Amino acid sequence: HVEQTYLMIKPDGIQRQVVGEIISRFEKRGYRIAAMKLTIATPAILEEHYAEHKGKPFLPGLIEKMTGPVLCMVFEGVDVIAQARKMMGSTRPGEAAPGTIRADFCQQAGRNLIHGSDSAESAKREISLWFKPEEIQSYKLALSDYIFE
Amino acid sequence: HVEQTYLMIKPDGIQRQVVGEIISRFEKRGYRIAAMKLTIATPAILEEHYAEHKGKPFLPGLIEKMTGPVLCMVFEGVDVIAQARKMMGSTRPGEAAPGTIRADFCQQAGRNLIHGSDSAESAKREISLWFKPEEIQSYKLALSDYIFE
Amino acid sequence: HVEQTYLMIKPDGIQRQVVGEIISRFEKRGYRIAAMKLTIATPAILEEHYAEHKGKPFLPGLIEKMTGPVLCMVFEGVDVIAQARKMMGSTRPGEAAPGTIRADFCQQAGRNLIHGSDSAESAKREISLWFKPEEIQSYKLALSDYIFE
Amino acid sequence: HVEQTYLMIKPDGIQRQVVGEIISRFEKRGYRIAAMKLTIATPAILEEHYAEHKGKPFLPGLIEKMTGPVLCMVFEGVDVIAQARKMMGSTRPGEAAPGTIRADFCQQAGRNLIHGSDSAESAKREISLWFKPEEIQSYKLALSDYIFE
Amino acid sequence: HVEQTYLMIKPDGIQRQVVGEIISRFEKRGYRIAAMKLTIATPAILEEHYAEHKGKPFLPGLIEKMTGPVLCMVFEGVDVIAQARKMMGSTRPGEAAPGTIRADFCQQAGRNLIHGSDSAESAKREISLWFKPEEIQSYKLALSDYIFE
Amino acid sequence: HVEQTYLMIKPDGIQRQVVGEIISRFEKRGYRIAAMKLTIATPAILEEHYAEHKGKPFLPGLIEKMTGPVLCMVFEGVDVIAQARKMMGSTRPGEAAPGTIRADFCQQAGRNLIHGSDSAESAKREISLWFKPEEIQSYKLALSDYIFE
Ligand SMILES: Nc1nc2c(ncn2[C@@H]2O[C@H](COP(=O)(O)O)[C@@H](O)[C@H]2O)c(=O)[nH]1
Ligand SMILES: Nc1nc2c(ncn2[C@@H]2O[C@H](COP(=O)(O)O)[C@@H](O)[C@H]2O)c(=O)[nH]1
Ligand SMILES: Nc1nc2c(ncn2[C@@H]2O[C@H](COP(=O)(O)O)[C@@H](O)[C@H]2O)c(=O)[nH]1
Ligand SMILES: Nc1nc2c(ncn2[C@@H]2O[C@H](COP(=O)(O)O)[C@@H](O)[C@H]2O)c(=O)[nH]1
Ligand SMILES: Nc1nc2c(ncn2[C@@H]2O[C@H](COP(=O)(O)O)[C@@H](O)[C@H]2O)c(=O)[nH]1
Ligand SMILES: Nc1nc2c(ncn2[C@@H]2O[C@H](COP(=O)(O)O)[C@@H](O)[C@H]2O)c(=O)[nH]1
Ligand SMILES: [Mg+2]
Ligand SMILES: [Mg+2]
Repeated sequence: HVEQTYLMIKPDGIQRQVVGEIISRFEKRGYRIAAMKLTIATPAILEEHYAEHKGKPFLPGLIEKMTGPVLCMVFEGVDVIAQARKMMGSTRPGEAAPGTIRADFCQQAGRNLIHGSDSAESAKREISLWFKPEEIQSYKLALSDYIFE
Repeated sequence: HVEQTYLMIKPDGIQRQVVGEIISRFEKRGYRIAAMKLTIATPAILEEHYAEHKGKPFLPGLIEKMTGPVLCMVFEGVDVIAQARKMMGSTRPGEAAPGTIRADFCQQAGRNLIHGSDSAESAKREISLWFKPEEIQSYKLALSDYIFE
Repeated sequence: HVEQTYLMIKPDGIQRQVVGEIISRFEKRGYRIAAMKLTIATPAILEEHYAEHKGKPFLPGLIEKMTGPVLCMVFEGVDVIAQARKMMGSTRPGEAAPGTIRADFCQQAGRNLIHGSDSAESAKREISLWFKPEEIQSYKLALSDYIFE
Repeated sequence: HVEQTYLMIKPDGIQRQVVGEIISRFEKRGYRIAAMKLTIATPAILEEHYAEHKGKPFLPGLIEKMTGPVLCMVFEGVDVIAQARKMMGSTRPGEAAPGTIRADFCQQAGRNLIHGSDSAESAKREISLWFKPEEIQSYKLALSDYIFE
Repeated sequence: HVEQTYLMIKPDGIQRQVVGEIISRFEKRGYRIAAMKLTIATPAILEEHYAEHKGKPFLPGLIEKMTGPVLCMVFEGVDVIAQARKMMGSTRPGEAAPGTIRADFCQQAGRNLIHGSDSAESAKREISLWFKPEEIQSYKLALSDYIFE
Repeated sequence: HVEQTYLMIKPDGIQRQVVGEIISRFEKRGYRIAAMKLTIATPAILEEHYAEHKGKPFLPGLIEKMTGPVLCMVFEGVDVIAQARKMMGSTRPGEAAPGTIRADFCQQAGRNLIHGSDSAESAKREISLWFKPEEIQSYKLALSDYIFE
């Protein structure tokens, strides 16, 4: 009854040195780290990640902002795809609810700290793009009996 | 002009070792600790606590999950019965607002960390069930002039 | 593309010793401290600060509550006037959204920790009232490239 | 291989509203809450608590400062009697090591936030003074396999 | 029985946006903010501040690093001159004790976040240099009875 | 003038869900994340990691405790090998200084949350064991001018 979502800390999260705070927010709910890797995003991989936006006039500047260190992550939990989006908040930080990552940390959409999958189909596509199968780890949280009903 | 409400940290709050964090959230608003007791909740007392659910099909499992260590608490403040419910958030953590206890810590309704009274009537009944009158402590917060208008 | 707002920690924020926590919430979004000054507010400056309420029955007691230590602040950021208001929350803490300053720290409107300008015109007026131009400091945040689009 | 120690938050800890923060420090090490009770300490019980200081010139003032709300606590862990003393720090906050409770929160010995048992013998005596045996709760922490070797 | 010390957040503390965290550490002990002002340090004022080091070969680069925004502060407390130095930790962060500001935040002496007076004579000299008399505020903390013995 | 050290969060750090808190402690000093990978440690790689203990009676049980999820990390900074060891604290949590990871989170050596390289030679060896060169990411922190001399 759990699912997995792809979450990626963008270069502003790395450079503002809030990686640990971001991870703690997801651990706090008992979400399980199933995969985690630091890499440097490149244009070719970002073009695939943002394939839906191919040709749009904002894409080159988006790719420029995203070319940098990122933390690739997979978290597992109940309804975690939708819940992670809720926790990140609106794309535009000024519209995001107090208590969300983007409202608490950010000002503008082009520097909004973190990416998360928007659907089950996107999560599968994004996890496959950024991770190899060996990098997804299967284990059980010891506090499961107190996290899940 | 203040009220008192009954708040109970459920066994998942004890076992996940977030008792202090929960207490701090209520202290942060200048709510006063009027009573506090660790006990182990048993089926007979839980039957009385959940008396409104007598006969319902979910009550046996509810009593099972709640059989365990709990922290019984009474907090005092302006409108604290309704306000503590707002702070806990929706019964379902997935529906609760970011910034609430259940949204920040939990995933499912059956493991949602904390109980709080839903009304003046329930608060009076619940305080009387879990505490003797001699366990309720009266004192004044030194910062009262800066908390209350 | 940034603006500046006037934020003032009221005597209750000073006395409850949460100045640092308040400042940290604005720093966390990459808002820039452009001015900061501890002073003891006088009725004379408070009458002008609250000029919009001249002749109202609540004004004498309001000035009385505010005659004490305050931290005058100017913060700079994108949309910071409206955003700081959002972060403070509703005037009445009980109506404010979880995750806002007033909801997280306070109980009643008369002791709601902080003031922030309510509009661009009010911000200009309030900054000029509490600060001389030579007290407003211009510098660039080193993380600007990761905060702004 | 575990021990139990008596820890008491003194009236300054209650009044400064740092109870949760104190509890969190002990929970953070995987120490188990075995008992917890808010009460108001009275001279007669404090006379027994401080029996070793019978007849000393400072005892009357010590009893006066301690007359007030307190949080009685029992924590269980490996070597927890000595370890809780290390965590509290020196009696004089000005001599206590950074990172200890008294160094982080306090200024003077007479307002040093917290009491903890100084030995196995004192722990047994103090637990018996402030708690009846039926108030001491036995349960196992779900994360025991990752806390204890 | 209290004294006052001059503490100054250096430009790295401003630019790393840890001002609020620094202030919170001193508020946590019940130290009173007696003065606070943001300014931009200039070579002429820094030459007076660092007058003891006139002519030394490191001074020009020190002044270069310190030319930037700073937060001037006066904190009041028992033994606060010595205690603030202890809380900052060793000049060289690698030698500073865990739990001190410099150990927790910094790497090298040339970027060690904060300055504090080394003596009563230095505190008077530094407070006079960076503050006007009007900027030092006299008021009493409401929690005094629980901070001071 | 910086170096790199190998830091590994052990299965207890994963299961107690304090990964974010651990990372934040190193980020707080301006240490740079150069590599990061979640994996499940195998006896084969653990035998090599712990090669210095081949033939000792504790090694089988050590490998057993460590066969589980781990977060492999490389952090970069001035003197970071020795400094990270200082931040971890003594092997035995009860001997570790307050404010260190082991003293703040742990009770016993066999469950002490984290591993760090003990020397420059061990760091080079351990980085090479757990990471391929292509996994080590080179980038500059935008705050470098405020972190380094
Ligand atoms: N599965 C499950 N559902 C619950 C539990 N507690 C409440 N619910 C359900 O959650 C819904 C939302 O709760 P409400 O927001 O109405 O208090 C209710 O209609 C109830 O059926 C629980 O412990 N487990
Ligand atoms: N349907 C359903 N409702 C529940 C369950 N547990 C609790 N509830 C509802 O949620 C309310 C809040 O639960 P409490 O926090 O008091 O345990 C209860 O008073 C009851 O109305 C459950 O297992 N199933
Ligand atoms: N009715 C009423 N409104 C107030 C009072 N204090 C503040 N307000 C309202 O809230 C706004 C915020 O002003 P602040 O007091 O936060 O600087 C005021 O401009 C006014 O509209 C009060 O005592 N009574
Ligand atoms: N003024 C004052 N001194 C105290 C208090 N408690 C302990 N002391 C003193 O502080 C010294 C240091 O305490 P120790 O570190 O020996 O436990 C003792 O010799 C004792 O005289 C207190 O509440 N007030
Ligand atoms: N001289 C002195 N010692 C004190 C005073 N209060 C406490 N102490 C000492 O400090 C120890 C720890 O104090 P507690 O935390 O138990 O109140 C006491 O057992 C006693 O030895 C005081 O007012 N004066
Ligand atoms: N005697 C003993 N020493 C150990 C044990 N585990 C770790 N150590 C020591 O502590 C060091 C840290 O290794 P770690 O286990 O933290 O990766 C080891 O290289 C070894 O010196 C153990 O089970 N027994
Ligand atoms: Mg306002
Ligand atoms: Mg090690």
